[PDB]
Amino acid sequence: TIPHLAIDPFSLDFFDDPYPDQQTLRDAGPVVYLDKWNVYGVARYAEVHAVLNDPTTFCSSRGVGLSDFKKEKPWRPPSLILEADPPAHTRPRAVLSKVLSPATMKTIRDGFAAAADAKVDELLQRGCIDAIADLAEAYPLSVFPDAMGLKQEGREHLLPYAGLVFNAFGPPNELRQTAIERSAPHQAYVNEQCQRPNLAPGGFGACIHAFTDTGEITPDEAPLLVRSLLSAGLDTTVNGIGAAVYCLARFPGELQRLRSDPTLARNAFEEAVRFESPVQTFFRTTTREVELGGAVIGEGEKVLMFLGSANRDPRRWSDPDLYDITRKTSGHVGFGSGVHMCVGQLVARLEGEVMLSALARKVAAIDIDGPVKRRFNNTLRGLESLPVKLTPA
Ligand code: HEM
Ligand SMILES: CC(C)c1ccc(C(=O)O)cc1
Ligand SMILES: [Cl-]
Repeated sequence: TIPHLAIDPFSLDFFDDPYPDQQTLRDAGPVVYLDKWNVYGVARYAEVHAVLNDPTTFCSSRGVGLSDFKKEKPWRPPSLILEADPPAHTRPRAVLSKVLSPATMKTIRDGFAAAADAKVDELLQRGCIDAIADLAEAYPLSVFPDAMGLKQEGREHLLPYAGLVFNAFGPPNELRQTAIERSAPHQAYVNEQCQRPNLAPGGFGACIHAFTDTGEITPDEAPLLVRSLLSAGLDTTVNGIGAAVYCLARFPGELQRLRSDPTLARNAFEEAVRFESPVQTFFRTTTREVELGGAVIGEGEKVLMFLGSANRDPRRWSDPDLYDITRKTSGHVGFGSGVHMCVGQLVARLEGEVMLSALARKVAAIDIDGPVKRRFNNTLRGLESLPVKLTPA
């Protein structure tokens, strides 16, 4: 009853152009079986959303990568939030929610905005730039490590560690095994910075440690929660901002609408997250035999959710393949959905908003003027290089 497909969603062919294969996956049925990796797949919005919103049946504690923690050793100690189920999930989630709250956003907004304005001003002096290295990477590197309260030394390890984390959610292909074999220095750096004495007062890291006396988390849990922000908090935003700039470069009409109303910046970033979905795929593991879209899935089975596909499903979205900065984006799953829905989403949106605001007010045109190069990662979608010419407004 379940169709079997030979599509490898972790192949370079797929990463290069995933959209046709995603339609094939959606149109094959609500649930498919991927023979390449012996996992179930769901690529339609309705089933992805259903799976995300049933954490009892579709759990995270057995890993959200291909590997089943009940069968294999996790490459690093499990995340206390991403790779936990309720009730263990609930208090660490509450702490990170309070750390990355509205009040915190109010304390960092002016600084994030100033840095975004300054970066765009710098880039306009250069005119011809790489929108990845010089903007999508450079801007979050100029604000997030500082907001964490990291020392200056060693920050070159942050993006490699993130690449490793997102590759490690994948199957044991070359991308994954190469990342892990090179991992030791990046892990050593990240783990050390997670300790209380290495995190500057007033930062996100110190704030997590400060919550260790409320009864929500203990002191021994705090380093792993800092590790969650150092895993998830930088490379995601790099690919989100890169997505938005790439979208504005490819859809000049939308850049012109954004210029005419810079208060569209937050939605323009949100629509970039829907349209490119920086985080493409994640797994769950079934805790029982379950019926999903008329198909029966056995206990202890890995289920691959195609978030990018769900965000392009014409069953849910009108003109899904258009970038539309006045689209009603609510309901997209680019930040997940349900109890694990991105706890850093206010930081992500703040970065994206103030950068797109700066572009809207300072830039008249973004023209690609060189070869675009894609970055291949088992979980992350984005570019390696995006040469553009920026015309000042
Ligand atoms: C555009 C940028 C981002 C995207 C697309 C993104 C995407 C996601 C998604 C899809 C999930 C759900 C995972 C799941 O259901 O298993 C998630 C969770 C999470 N994200 Fe984000 N994220 C972004 C930025 C950030 C930032 C900036 C931070 C931290 C400062 C962050 C920290 C986390 C953490 C800690 C979780 C786990 C939450 C939980 O399990 O309850 N993310 N993110
Ligand atoms: C979903 C993605 C952004 C993510 C990656 C790692 C962690 C963690 O290490 O807890 C959390 C979320
Ligand atoms: Cl680690």
